[PDB]
Amino acid sequence: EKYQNLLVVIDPNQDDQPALRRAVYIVQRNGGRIKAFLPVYDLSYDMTTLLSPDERNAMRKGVINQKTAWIKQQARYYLEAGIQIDIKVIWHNRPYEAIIEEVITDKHDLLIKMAHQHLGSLIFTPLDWQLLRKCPAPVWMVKDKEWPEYGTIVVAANLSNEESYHDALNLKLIELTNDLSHRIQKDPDVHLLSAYPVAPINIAIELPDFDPNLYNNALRGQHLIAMKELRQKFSIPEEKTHVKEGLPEQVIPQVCEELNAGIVVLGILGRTGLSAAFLGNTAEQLIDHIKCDLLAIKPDGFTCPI
Amino acid sequence: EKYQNLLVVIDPNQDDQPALRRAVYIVQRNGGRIKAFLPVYDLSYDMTTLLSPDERNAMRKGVINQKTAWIKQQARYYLEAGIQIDIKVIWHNRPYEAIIEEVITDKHDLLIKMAHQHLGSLIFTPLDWQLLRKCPAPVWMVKDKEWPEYGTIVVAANLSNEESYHDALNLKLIELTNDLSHRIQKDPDVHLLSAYPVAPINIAIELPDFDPNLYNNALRGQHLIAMKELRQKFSIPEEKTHVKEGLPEQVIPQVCEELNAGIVVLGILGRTGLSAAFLGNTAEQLIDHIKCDLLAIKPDGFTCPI
Repeated sequence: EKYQNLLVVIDPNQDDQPALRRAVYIVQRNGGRIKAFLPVYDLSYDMTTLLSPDERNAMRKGVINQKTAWIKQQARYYLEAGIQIDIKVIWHNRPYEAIIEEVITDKHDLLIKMAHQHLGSLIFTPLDWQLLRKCPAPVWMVKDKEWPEYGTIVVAANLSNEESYHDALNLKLIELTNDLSHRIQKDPDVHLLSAYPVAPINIAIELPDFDPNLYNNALRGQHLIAMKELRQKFSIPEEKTHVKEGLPEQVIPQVCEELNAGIVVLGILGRTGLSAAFLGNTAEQLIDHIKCDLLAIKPDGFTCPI
Repeated sequence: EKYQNLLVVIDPNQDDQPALRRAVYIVQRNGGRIKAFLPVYDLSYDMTTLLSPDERNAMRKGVINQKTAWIKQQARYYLEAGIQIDIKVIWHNRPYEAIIEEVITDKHDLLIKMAHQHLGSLIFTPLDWQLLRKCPAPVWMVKDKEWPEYGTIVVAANLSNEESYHDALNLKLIELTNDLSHRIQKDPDVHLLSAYPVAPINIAIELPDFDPNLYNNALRGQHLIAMKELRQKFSIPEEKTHVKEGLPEQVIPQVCEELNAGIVVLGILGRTGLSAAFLGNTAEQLIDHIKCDLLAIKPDGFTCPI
């Protein structure tokens, strides 16, 4: 029994809740329970001269009353169908903090939240970015569109960076993807994808014997060796592995489209030193251009700012 | 001579630079100079086992060479027209940090950066959000669309919050808006706008004598008094002042549209305690739904994280 304790971040701006729907879909197939969570507040609570503590608390309780009932209205059919949905509305003026505290305190297995897609790329709010960067648990951004028929599951591995922690994260991504996907789908179609950029020069004026093209070939070669190792460990067929040349923030979203991905699984770090800085920059631009669901996973030993 | 030292954040993803164009427009009318700034990097620099320091530095210099020339190509016509444009391309793997350091070190008067508009609302990248939150200087997000003919300039004042620092920021917003707008436009059309939300309850179960409607009337009354004070100090006609009921993150973008705004001027804080927390949340949602240019200004004594 894994992935039993799901957290759904309710979107207060519309009735329909694609994040709740996705969580229900998961629970129907894998069992468990769902916390439908929403941090709320009201300007009146900060009007401490104009209103008394009793008056402000009356308004606070009114908001919590109303929002709790509203969530139940949306969850009605799921509930009577017998899905366990615990509705939690709390008073808090900083939603990303409230949400992450909830993840940490109740040890939630997955955080699930909807993102709009009208560009074709997913629209991420400042709250979404905070969760992506800081939430220690896997974050599943669910696009508010139908899941593609025969949609694939694409894991984006980092096969370029030389630090040993990248390999550990890659393993964690695929282990989780294989496990979770088989709990949800009868026959998951899992692909592995890496991308490497080429040298930005043709020749080095200080280095007569250097050939930048050999660097390109070596980086590709490094990917090929690492990709084979991954596919064999996780029993993925060679034809479902893809090593692609180009900037990852362009290549990965494009190839996901070409592969008819329902979702891309990506590792994101908290650390910011050395190679992590450019990696984090690349990752944000990649995410910012994705056109399918995103499942973002942190390393074991991720230190949460909160 | 104010606003002479402009910083333009170049967008590396396309040739045309609406941020540079806007800066040129300003300089033609108000004088000064422009730094066309771009932090760049390359994966190869972090490949410290595969490549030697000399090989990595060859690639680094190649990138800086190429990007510097490319910016000059885009700036060509402005330059020969006699506009002072200093091109600065530097090696840095964390663009928001590089950019803010540049603002701090050279004491730039304004930071100008383009945002796309395909929703109708401006699209903000993670970099844009970092600059909006952390840059100490005013940040002008320039939408990549034509400036509306007879477009207005709308200042959004915070007339609800009770802390004294809000009034100071409101004054700073309008003083800057009046000054800058008259340096750029022959006859700027400046409007003032505030928005207040209503009580979320009809009656208080613990407080028989309380009437929440009186709170609504009082908050409106507070806005009316403060708005009159502002318009008289800054010689803005009453018909160009607007006190509107509703959630600011909905009302302000909507009214800007109704007023045919070319730009909205908004105060944003760094502090996060007490009333600042919900204020920052409201501000982010407001910005995230704006459909015209944004000029975001911080308080005097803003403490930059960097």
